Amino acid sequence: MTIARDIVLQESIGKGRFGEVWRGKWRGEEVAVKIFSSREERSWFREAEIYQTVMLRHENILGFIAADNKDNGTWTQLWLVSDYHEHGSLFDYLNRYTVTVEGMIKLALSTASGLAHLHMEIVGTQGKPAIAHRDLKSKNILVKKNGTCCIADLGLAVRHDSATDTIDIAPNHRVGTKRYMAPEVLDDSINMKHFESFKRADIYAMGLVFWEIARRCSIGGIHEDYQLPYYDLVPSDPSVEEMRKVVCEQKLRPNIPNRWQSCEALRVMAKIMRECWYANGAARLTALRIKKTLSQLSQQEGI
Repeated sequence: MTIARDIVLQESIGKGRFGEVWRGKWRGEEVAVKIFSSREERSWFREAEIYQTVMLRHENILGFIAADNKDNGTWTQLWLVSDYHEHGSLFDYLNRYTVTVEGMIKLALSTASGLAHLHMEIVGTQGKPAIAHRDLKSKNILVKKNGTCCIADLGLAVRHDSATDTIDIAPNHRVGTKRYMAPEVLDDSINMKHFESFKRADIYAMGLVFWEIARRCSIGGIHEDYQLPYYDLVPSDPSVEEMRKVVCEQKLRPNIPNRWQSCEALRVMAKIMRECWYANGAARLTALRIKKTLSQLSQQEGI
């Protein structure tokens, strides 16, 4: 099996909420290593616990390898090892490149497939609880070499037991990225005693990610430049109050350009976005419904 002792760190590649991400080499293979200090044990353990959930593995969820410790002789580092994806985040990918219609659908479908897998409860002996992400954003999705996505940063996730109707942790309010917070999270009206609330807040965030991808879809050399959702309405590093005034009070959502109505795939994406963006979480599409719509679209396009 893969163990920390056999891994050599090569390059710093990112900073998580807590813990730094490194590219490393293990038995002639590149891996990603997230490193936490001893004082970040609760965060490291929670992430190891989520990643070790029964039946979690899916092509659109970051592939977990091992939770380990490494003692350098002075202090102990807590490690989480996972698959390495050279392209980095969907945010990085979208800033660097434009995508074709086929490219856009692959990114959106793979994101929705990963989310539907997290959200779905799988019954049976090797059963999987339903899981809500709570920090979905383009900076937390990684892009693979084949042009498909995988959801990363599962540290803030919440897991549900449907039989006893319980959540595995006592969740704190407004934990994620402010820019991507659902309206009910921004105005703290979210009912955190009902698990469906967390899945519905993830859907809103996915609609924002879909908008980021669609902007980069190039047809006849025509596309928009890269932007974060609400780039036109809030400052860089927005506060909860700044987001709340825009999303809850003024009821604004990222702008849907005119050029998206001319393309069938762009019309389907724009419709999904609007149906992720209702203020009431119960009115939103489910990740399963979105996966089904994008699967039919990919089939008709011959992707």
